Amino acid sequence: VGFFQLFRFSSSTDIWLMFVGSLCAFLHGIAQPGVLLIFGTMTDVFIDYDVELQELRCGLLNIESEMIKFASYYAGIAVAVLITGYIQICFWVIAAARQIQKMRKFYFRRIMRMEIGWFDCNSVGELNTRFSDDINKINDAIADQMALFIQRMTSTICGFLLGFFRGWKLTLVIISVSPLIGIGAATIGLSVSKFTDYELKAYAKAGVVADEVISSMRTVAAFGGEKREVERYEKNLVFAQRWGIRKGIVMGFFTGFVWCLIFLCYALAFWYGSTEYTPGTLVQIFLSVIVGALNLGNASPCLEAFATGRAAATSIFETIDRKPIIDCMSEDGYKLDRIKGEIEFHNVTFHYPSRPEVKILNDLNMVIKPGEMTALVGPSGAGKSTALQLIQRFYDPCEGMVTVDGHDIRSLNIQWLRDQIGIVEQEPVLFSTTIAENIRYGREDATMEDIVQAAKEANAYNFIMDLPQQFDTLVGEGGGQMSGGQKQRVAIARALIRNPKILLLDMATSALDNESEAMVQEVLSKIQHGHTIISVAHRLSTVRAADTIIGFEHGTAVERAPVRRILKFSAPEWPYMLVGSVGAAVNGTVTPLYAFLFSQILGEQRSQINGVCLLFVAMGCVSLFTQFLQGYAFAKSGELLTKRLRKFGFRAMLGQDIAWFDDLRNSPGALTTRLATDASQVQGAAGSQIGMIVNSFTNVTVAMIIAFSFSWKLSLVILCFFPFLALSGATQTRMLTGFASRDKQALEMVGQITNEALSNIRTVAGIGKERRFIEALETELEKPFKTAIQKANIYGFCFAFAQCIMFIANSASYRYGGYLISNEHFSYVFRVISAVVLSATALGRAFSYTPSYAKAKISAARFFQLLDRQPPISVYNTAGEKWDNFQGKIDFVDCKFTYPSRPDSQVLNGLSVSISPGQTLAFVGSSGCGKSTSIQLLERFYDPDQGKVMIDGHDSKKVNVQFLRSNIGIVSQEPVLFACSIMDNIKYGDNTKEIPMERVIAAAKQAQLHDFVMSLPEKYETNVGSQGSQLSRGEKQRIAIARAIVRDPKILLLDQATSALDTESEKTVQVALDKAREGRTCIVIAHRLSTIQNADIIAVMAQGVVIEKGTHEELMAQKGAYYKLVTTG
Ligand SMILES: Nc1ncnc2c1ncn2[C@@H]1O[C@H](COP(=O)(O)OP(=O)(O)OP(=O)(O)O)[C@@H](O)[C@H]1O
Ligand SMILES: Nc1ncnc2c1ncn2[C@@H]1O[C@H](COP(=O)(O)OP(=O)(O)OP(=O)(O)O)[C@@H](O)[C@H]1O
Ligand SMILES: [Mg+2]
Ligand SMILES: [Mg+2]
Repeated sequence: VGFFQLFRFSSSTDIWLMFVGSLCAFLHGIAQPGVLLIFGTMTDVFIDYDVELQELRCGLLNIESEMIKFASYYAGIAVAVLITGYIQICFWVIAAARQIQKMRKFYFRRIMRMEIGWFDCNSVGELNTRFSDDINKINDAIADQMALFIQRMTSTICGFLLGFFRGWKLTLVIISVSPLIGIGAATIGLSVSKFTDYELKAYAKAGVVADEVISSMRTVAAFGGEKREVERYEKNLVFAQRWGIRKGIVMGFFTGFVWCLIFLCYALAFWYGSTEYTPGTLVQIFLSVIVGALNLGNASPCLEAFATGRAAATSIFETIDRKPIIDCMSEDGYKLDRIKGEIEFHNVTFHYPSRPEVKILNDLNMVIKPGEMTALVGPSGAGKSTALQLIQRFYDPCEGMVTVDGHDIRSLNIQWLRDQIGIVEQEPVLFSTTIAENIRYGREDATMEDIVQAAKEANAYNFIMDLPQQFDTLVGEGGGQMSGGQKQRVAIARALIRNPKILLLDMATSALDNESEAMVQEVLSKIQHGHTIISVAHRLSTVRAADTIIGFEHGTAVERAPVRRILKFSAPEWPYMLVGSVGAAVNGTVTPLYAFLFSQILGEQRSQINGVCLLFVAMGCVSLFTQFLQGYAFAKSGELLTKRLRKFGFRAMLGQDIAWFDDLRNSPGALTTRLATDASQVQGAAGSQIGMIVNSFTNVTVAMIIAFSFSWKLSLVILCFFPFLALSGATQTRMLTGFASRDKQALEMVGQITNEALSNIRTVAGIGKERRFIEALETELEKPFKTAIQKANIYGFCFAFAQCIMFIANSASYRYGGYLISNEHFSYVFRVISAVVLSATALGRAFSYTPSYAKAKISAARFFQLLDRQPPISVYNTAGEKWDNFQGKIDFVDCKFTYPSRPDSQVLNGLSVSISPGQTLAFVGSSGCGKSTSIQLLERFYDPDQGKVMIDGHDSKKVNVQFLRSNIGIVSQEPVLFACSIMDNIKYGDNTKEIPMERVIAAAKQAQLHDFVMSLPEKYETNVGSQGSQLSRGEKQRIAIARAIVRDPKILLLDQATSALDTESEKTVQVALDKAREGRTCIVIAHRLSTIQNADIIAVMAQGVVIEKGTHEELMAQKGAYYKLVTTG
């Protein structure tokens, strides 16, 4: 993008701030040539004073009056430089902050406004990484590097034109060589922009990997994939590291080339242009050479910033200006009144944008009557959810048209249309907030009476009146801190609160027991009179009350100490730090050495020109290598340090226990932005900042050494001032840390909000609350704005104070030197001491690196607190009992457990069941009785408070976690997947070693998956999408079963393994699962009692304790709770 398109979000006030700050930066830049002029005048008057002393009109001119005059001039320029520096830094920072805030708001608005298929083709980790890092880089490009670049540019141009205005026919060569510098700068800018593009692509890939791995923590722990994920992260880390070192190399070459050219150019100029000049003119010429070279060399980080900003803004602008095909927030359309509910299909044909080669809907024709219940039935993959989504205008038909009461869906207002549809998805998804808030997302004006009535109708009221925080308990993120049936009932309430006209049910009772199913069916039967209900069913029991049934057959419808820690951590990069330190030490020493040698050389017949030219060429020659060395070494050290930080952080994050991830302050959004941003913040201080610091320190040290080498009374007076500089630096660091302390909480919260919004676009679109999430993001973003406007003042004032106290020190030195001259050859001593102290004037800019220092401090502190934690269940711990012959005998003895997130609610009350090896147990009961909790305890995701579980006579709390986990096969209530092929998803079962193709094929065959995957254009290579969301839920359950089976585990865990695949007209998957459970210990929990018919032992669990136990015949004969559960349906 164009460099001046980065300001496309500016308003009039922003333009005013930029103009005023730029004027102040121009004055600050021209401050230094005034210093050159006064030094030249002082030299002239010094020689004019000592000529008459050499002699002995004359006697009329003294020294003290002019010395006080010079001191007053240095006081005036110091006041001016303080004012101008403060204004420039402050104003540029405000302008940048306002622009960045506006662009972030616009980016999120445009992303939310997009259509569903675009989200199918784009990963949420990509967008999160962009929103976190690329806009930050854009901000870094235009914040204050812009002002510093302007100041250095005006200082260099004025140092050049000093020779033109004062002096003549000596600056003929800078005009000759400037275009070469221009082309060099342009080419290096293009190169580093390309390298930046590659670097951000690599970091975006790494961000996607981290997001998926962190959001799939239970699965990645169950199947032991930590090593695979750390390697997967490290690959992208290595790629980005290579691009970063290339950037450092090219930049270091640019800086060294600039220095060497400049010095070589002026050496040749002094060689030939000599063929009149007072010594003061020579003095100011030599020092103008240095000011030009130094500021030109120091401008390079600004060029880095601008090119990185353009490269980063490319993709952000491309996303921001895209026009979506289907706009959920557009006004255009029609809003009819008095809808009846008749919806028809007309020869509809559809293919997903992700798989365009598959015809999923093929010439469909169905009619849905008003005020009736119509049930859709068919096998898995028959395109029922596709029609369900096409009704909502999630997509558009390729051919054909679906009408609502005789009107094309495309011709109606999308907001009004979607505000009349009540949807329950196959897997209800809740947002991390209270229960009443989650239910109220259906209708914002819903009162507490409305919420409680919706909960009562949804058969959810009792289980939330049995909670400690009734209606105010946090459901957790994604509703994870909830049971499946409870989550489903909350979703039913959220759907029914709106009182919709088109009520839509996608397996509305999948995770419900028969009693709650009966209650919900009674409510639906009461409601059925008015609204038109469309529900997909797999069982005839719910079909009993449906008026018409439509069958789907493959797309056709037929009716009926952080600093010390960092220093120790960065030990491996010691040689690069050593070489960079040596190079920057030489670079610091060369300047005062030049001042001394030049001042010596001046005080013109023989060999003086040869000496001058030889010195110039030697300095250019040395400076090229040393500047290159400094830049390259420090860039390499920073890159390696950040790579190691990211790798170790991801490893430590993966090594934590499941209760740590259940913390409400440990969300994947927060952890992802933490991992993405802490390393970058540390980089911003561990890069070339250290090289600049050591360069400046070596400069000041050498300058003071050779100042004290001549007269100690003036050098002491000069050294008297530096405590003020140290105090200013410390104060800035203190306030910066104070602000960053809460800046990081604000950043984590905005990251959590944006990830929760992006990851569940389908749910947010279904309920239609697009505005609420954008408003919440803006509200959470408004918090750091005040902090930013407050830190701008601190930064500007500290920078200005340092630069001002330097000139104060110079004026005081002039006054005291005048006193020493008048009171007590001292003119020569003062000349050389002033020369070196002026050559040592620009080293005090140690406040450019300070604003990043506090960020690095806080980030490193938090990183080490995360790194040094000891989990209660350490999966990286190699200590624990192991026995060679495993048998899979499991028994609970008086197991009790309470969730750490809900300490006032005990879930398990003395669980005690036993299983002999080779037997299966069926856990039956109501929803939320702790059935999945026992499985979590078995998988050592948690540990019982009192009581214990024994595996083959070994207490579970002393057996190795990896060893135990290798012997278990688990399927979850809501299985999850990774965004890769079906093949790799199956291969994930055994992560220790590769498994042959034959085993995968066999597992797929026994999982009833081979035919469907054979039907795909890519057989076993098709991408499944993020979380495996680009498949119907039946095939997700089937791939989960295949992945569990492929391990051949001694313990097999089945949690509602037939929830989605429920077509019971054929006895095939039942035989498949029976053969799977053959010959091994299995625990199978299922709310449908026909599939657990043949279990050896059936345990009925109520309120965390087992109340019945036996086989099917004894439990049936006892007429207990099992008889009522069976006979109720
Ligand atoms: N986003 C997507 N990208 C590609 N293919 C998809 C996507 N969503 C669904 N499909 C495919 O569409 C077909 C039917 O999906 P759909 O979810 O409508 O089936 P279904 O009859 O509702 O199944 P189930 O009974 O398992 O819920 C399947 O082949 C599935 O893989
Ligand atoms: N991570 C969690 N943190 C806190 N409470 C939880 C958590 N997971 C579940 N619960 C609660 O513990 C109780 C039992 O949960 P569990 O998931 O074990 O039930 P379940 O018997 O398997 O139910 P269902 O048949 O609905 O799946 C419920 O009240 C549920 O809301
Ligand atoms: Mg479905
Ligand atoms: Mg469960």
